[PDB]
Amino acid sequence: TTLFDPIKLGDLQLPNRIIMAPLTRCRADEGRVPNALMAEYYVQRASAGLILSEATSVSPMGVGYPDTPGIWNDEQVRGWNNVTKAVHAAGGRIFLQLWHVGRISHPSYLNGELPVAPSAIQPKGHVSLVRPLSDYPTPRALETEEINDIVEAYRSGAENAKAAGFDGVEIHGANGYLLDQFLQSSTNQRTDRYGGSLENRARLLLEVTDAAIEVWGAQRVGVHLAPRADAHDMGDADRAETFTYVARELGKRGIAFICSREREADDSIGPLIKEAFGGPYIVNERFDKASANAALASGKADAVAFGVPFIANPDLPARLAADAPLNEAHPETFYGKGPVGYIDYPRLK
Ligand SMILES: Cc1cc2nc3c(=O)[nH]c(=O)nc-3n(C[C@H](O)[C@H](O)[C@H](O)COP(=O)(O)O)c2cc1C
Ligand SMILES: Cc1c([N+](=O)[O-])cc([N+](=O)[O-])cc1[N+](=O)[O-]
Repeated sequence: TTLFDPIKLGDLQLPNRIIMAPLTRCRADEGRVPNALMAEYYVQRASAGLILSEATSVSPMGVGYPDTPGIWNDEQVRGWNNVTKAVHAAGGRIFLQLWHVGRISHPSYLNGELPVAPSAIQPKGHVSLVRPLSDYPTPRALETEEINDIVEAYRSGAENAKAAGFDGVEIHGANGYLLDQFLQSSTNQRTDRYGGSLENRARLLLEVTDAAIEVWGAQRVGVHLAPRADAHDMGDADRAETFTYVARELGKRGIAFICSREREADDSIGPLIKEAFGGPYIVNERFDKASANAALASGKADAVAFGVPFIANPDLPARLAADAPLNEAHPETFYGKGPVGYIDYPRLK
C-alpha cells in the first residue's frame, strides 16, 4: 500500500491516502462566515483524498481566534454550503472539524465573559494573535447542566454541517481544546459525572461523538486526537491508558477513522491506539513522502494527513506522485488576512 492507493473511510471512497490536515487560517468574513475566498482555497486543494476543514466552532463561547468560522447559525451554513458545492464540483471530498476551544481563549472574543472549561485552571503562556501580549484568563468551571448544553451545541453543529452538504464531520478531540481538557487528568479536577475517573473524563468526548453519530452515522464521523499531550499546556497521568480507552470506545462505535497529531518517535503510542480502535488510522505530524509510505508499508497507518505541505502546495498529491519540488511555506501568513499566503501558492508547471 502506498499514498496513491485508494481507501474507503466508512462508505466514502477516497482516490488516495493523502489527507489534508485541519488548518486554522483565519480568512472568514465578519460574523465568522465562510466566504468565496475560502471556497477558492479548498477547491485548489480538492485533489486531496479527503479534506479535513479548519477547526470550526459550534458556539460563540467556543471561539478563541480572530476570523475563524462557526457552524451554529444559518448564515454560516449558507457560507459553508457554497464551499462544499464548489469542492464537490471540483471532484473533492470534505469533512467539517467541530471545535470548541474551552479555556484556550480570551474575554475579548467572548464579549467580556470568561472562557469555559472543566475546571478553573489557567493555561500557561500567551494568547496567540492577541495584541498586546496577554496571558490567558483563568477559565470558569462549567456547571454540570452547561455541559449538556455544550453537547447540544455539538449536536446542532453536526446537523448544520449536514445541511451545509459536508461528506462528514470530525470531532476536534485534540490539541488541548475543550474535549481534550475534559479528557486529561491535569486539566480536569471535576467530581461530577464528567471527571474523577477515566470513564468520566472521556464521557464528554463520547457524548459528543454519539450525538454526531445520531446525525451522520458513525461511518461518516471521525475523531482528532493529540496523544502526546504536547500542545496548549496539557498533561495526563497515564496517557497510554487514557488514549487507548478512547480508541477502544470509538472503535466499539464503528467510527470512520481516528486522526492523531503525533510525529513518529520511540514513544509514539499511535500503534496502541490503532490496535484498540480497529478501524482506519490516519497518522500526522512531520511526515514526508518517504516516511508516509514507510508507515503505510509497515501497517502503522492507513492514510497520512499533511498540514504545512498542503498550505504551501495546493497540488500536493501531484507533486508527491512526481517527486517534484515543493513550494516553501511562509509561516508569516498562515494566519492573518486575505489571499496573500492563502491562494497564491502556485501549482506545478
Ligand atoms: C497554521 C496551522 C493551523 C492549524 N490548525 C489546526 C486546526 O484548526 N485543527 C487541528 O486539529 N489542527 C490544526 N493544526 C495542526 C495540523 O493539523 C497538524 O497536526 C500539524 O500542522 C502537523 O502536521 P504537519 O507537520 O504535516 O504540518 C494547524 C497547524 C498549523 C500550522
Ligand atoms: C501545535 C498545535 C497547536 N498549538 O498551539 O500548540 C494548535 C493547533 N490547533 O489545532 O490550533 C494545532 C497544533 N498542531 O497540530 O501542530
